[PDB]
This record gives sequence, structure tokens and C-alpha cells, in this order.
Amino acid sequence: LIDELRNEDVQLRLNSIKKLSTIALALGVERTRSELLPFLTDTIYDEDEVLLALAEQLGTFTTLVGGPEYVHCLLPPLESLATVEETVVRDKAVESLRAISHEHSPSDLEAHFVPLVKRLAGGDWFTSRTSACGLFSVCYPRVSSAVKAELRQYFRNLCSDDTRMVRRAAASKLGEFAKVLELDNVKSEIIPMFSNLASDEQDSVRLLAVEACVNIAQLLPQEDLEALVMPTLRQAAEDKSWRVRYMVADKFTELQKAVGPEITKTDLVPAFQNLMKDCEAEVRAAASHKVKEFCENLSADCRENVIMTQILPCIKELVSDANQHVKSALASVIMGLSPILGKDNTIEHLLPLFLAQLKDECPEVRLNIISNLDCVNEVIGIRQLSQSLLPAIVELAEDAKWRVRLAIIEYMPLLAGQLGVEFFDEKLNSLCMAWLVDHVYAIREAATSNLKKLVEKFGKEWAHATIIPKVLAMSGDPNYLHRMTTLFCINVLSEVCGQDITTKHMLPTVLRMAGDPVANVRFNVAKSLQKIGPILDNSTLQSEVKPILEKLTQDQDVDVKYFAQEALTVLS
Repeated sequence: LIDELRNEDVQLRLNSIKKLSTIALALGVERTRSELLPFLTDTIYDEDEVLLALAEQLGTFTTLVGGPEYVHCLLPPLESLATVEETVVRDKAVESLRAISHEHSPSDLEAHFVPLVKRLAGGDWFTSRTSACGLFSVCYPRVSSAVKAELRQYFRNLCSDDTRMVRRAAASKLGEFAKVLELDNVKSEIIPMFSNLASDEQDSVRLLAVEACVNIAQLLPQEDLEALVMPTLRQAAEDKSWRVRYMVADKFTELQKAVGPEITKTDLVPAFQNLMKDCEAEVRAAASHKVKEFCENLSADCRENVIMTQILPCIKELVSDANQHVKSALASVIMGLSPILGKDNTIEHLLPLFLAQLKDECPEVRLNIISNLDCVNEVIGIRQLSQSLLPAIVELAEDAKWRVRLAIIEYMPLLAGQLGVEFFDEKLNSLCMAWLVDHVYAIREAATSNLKKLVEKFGKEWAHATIIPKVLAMSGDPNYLHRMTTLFCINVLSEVCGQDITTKHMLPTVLRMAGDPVANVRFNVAKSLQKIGPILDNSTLQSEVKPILEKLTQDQDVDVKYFAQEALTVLS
């Protein structure tokens, strides 16, 4: 057990440490801290696999050390693991340090845990003091006034580090640190440091001043925002670095909720427009993702106007955007605007945009319209809207690129369900049957599964009268791969079609195919009988199934007669 530690075998060290919690159960819970932990301090240099396991383990060791009275001796090993120069084992040690901090009595905090934070924050290498930034949150609420005071100046120092990595780290935890301060220490300490990081030299730092900007916004009262936050947020949305502007757009709906319904109108609306018009496509994409969600969260009164007057004219220009990734990003959500703008406005203003997007070159655009028809269906009739859907459904189905075809096959059962039960027959029946003759297996395999879904949505009488005829007819296809497809179809169809239709129509065509010249088909005839065997009555099996299966076992091909008698496994 102890020998599994100092192994050279990589797997044996994992099952030794990932099972470390039960060695402390066996070894004295008193002995654990006097023997075990000393060894787990200054011997551990291994794979970043086992080190991620150790940090993980020490997070729960809180009880097995003797409870809160002896937590402070889980610190030396975790202090070492917050030094290792890996950005996964480090912030896993920070995980476990944050966890067991709550287990420290306020006196024990000041005695051990603060001193740790202090040392890590004064570390020579940056790795140390980047881990330190995470520890101020869990520390600060419970310690003394003097220690609070010290902890604040220690954070101010991390915020103005020499290295960008640290003041990146400091800005990323600036939100959580302000949440635990006092209202007018936020005004005095945080705001300046928030302002200072927001206009940092490196855009890698300024980046994190946006989701930090959100936090500082939620803590303040509305009055203060215009004074303290807004100037900073404004300079950000207009940052020269496009990555910073991306973050403003990425965190937009949550910036909206933070500044409340008032500044949303005044400042955010003009800013959103400016984002939807950004020179970098990444940003326009990001902003487009937030349209239905941002329009949703406008104040119940001044919204229906602002959407129509401020949001809409931008959208129109985005629909013609010279970037597929934008066009499609918008297309994904654009339709959720209907259960907000009502019936009348959708037909006048939203509808021509759907039809424009529907006749769009990019497949993934007009694909996204299809994925979200239920949005519009419940307030607008999918009636004359349908006329424009066909030319798009066909082009998606007949597209040279195969990943495109797999995509519309996916949406097909749901798309028939919201269209015409009958409409399907005239217009779409052709298209689904054509996917069974396809050069890609992935398409045929999807297309067969597709019609077993379609039976669900139309019942067995429909299948009997629309599909099964055309399906079976394929038994007479010159190429054996289409014949083979017929058997595969018969498998998935037999289950949803009952007994009478499977016995009287489907089974006949299966049995005939047993004399197929292509060996490859004959065995799939046997293998096919297995799956349809049970859904027959015990007489038809003895009648016409048993004699054919026996014939196939006397076949010249090795693998034919294999699957053949292996079917008589469910016979005799």
C-alpha cells in the first residue's frame, strides 16, 4: 500500500493517490498529520496528472486530519502545489485552499492562512502571486480590522505587478474581492484599481476589466454608476484592441442586467449598435448572439419602440453581412424576436428578413432558420411562410457537401411535424426516398433512421401507403448496395408497423432476396430475419421463415451460413 506511492509505474501512482482518502482511514487519523503529510510535502515531483490528483484530494482531507483544530497543517503541501508552474494544478491548489479556509477558526485564519497568502503574494516567480490573487476573497470577511487593512494593501500591490500575468490575475479576482469589502472602501480602493487596470498597457489585462466591470456595477447603487463605472465601460467598448471590444459584446446581456433598465436605454443601446457595426467580424458575430436576449430585457414600456426603431435597422444590415459566421450567428436567434414583437409587427418587419435569410448562399444560415420555426409558428401561421421553405429545403438536401445533407436529415422528422401531414407527401416524399441512394453511408444510415421517426409522426397506415411500396421496390435495384439498403429499411420499419403489414408485405420481399447472386446481400437477408422474427406469429416462422433459413445454411459462402443458423437460434 505504502509501496504504491514511490512507484515508477504511472498508473499505480494514480490508484494510490486517487485512493489516498482511505489510507488516512487506515493510518491513525492522528498519525496522518504526524507521518503522512510530511512525506506528501517535499517528495512530490511527478506527472501533472498525479499532482492534479493530490491538490484535489487535500481539498477534502479537512476531517481526516482531526477537524478544524488541525486544518492549518494542510497548508504547507498546498502552498507547494500553488508553486508548480502548471496553470491547472495551481488553480486546483487554489481550489482546495479556498475550500479549507472556511474550516479555519477566525483566530486560526490570522495565525496561518493570512501568513500563507502573504508569502505567496510576495513570491519571486509570478506563478506564486497569481495563485495568491484567488485567496483574498475567502480570507477577508472573518479576520481583524488590522489584517483586513493589510490584506488590502497586499492586493493593491498585486494589481500593480511588474508582470502582465499577475495584474491579469489580479483583475480577474477584482470582482470577487470588491464583493467582500465595505460599500465605501469599494469607492476608495477598488474603483481606482479598476480604473487603472481598465486602461492597462497590455490588452490581456484590460480584457478582464469587463467582467470585473459587471461585478462592480452590481454592488453599487444606480446613482453612482454614471460617476464610477460608466466612463470605464465606455472607453472599453471603444477599446483599440478588438479582443476587449469582443468581451463587451460577450458580456452584454449581463452588463445590461447590472446597469439596470435606465442606463440600458441611455448608453447601451447606442453602444450595441456600434458593436453590430464593428470592423472585426468576431465582434459582430458575438453581438448578434445577444439580440433576442438583449431585446427581451428592455424595460416593459420603452422596448417595443426601441427594438423597432434602434435595433431593427441594424439587424437588416447584418442580414446582408459579408460574413457567413455573422449571418448565421444572427439567423440562430433572429426568430425569437417574434414572441416579443407580436403578430402584426413580425409580418411587417421580421418576415421579409426571414425570407431574405432563407434564400441565402450559406447553408448554415438557412439551416438555422429551420432549426427555430417553433418560435414563429405559435404567433404566425406557418402557412404562406411555407412556400419559401421548399426551395431552401431542397437545396440543403441536394447540396454537394455531405455534412450539409446530414444536417437537414437531422431536422427532417421535426420539420415534417410542423409542416403539412399531407404537404409532406406531395413535396418532400421524393427527397427522403432519394437519400437512400447516396454515395455516403452516413447519409443513408441517417435517412433510414429518419423514416422510422417519420412513422412515429404519421402512423402505420401512412407508412403502408406512402413509404413501404417505394422502399420495397428497391429490392430490384441493379446495384446490390441499394438492395442491401432495402433490408436495413425493413429492419427499422418492421418495429413501428405492427404485425399485419410486416407479415403480408415486408416479409415476402425479404425472403425473395435470399437467392440474391451477391453473397453480401444473402447474409443480410438472414441477419434481417433475426430482427423481424419476434414481431411475427409463431406459425409464419414455422411456415415460411424456417425453410428459407435452413436453405441459407447450405450456402457456398462462409459468412452467409454463419448468420443463417445463428438465426435458427431464436427458432429452435
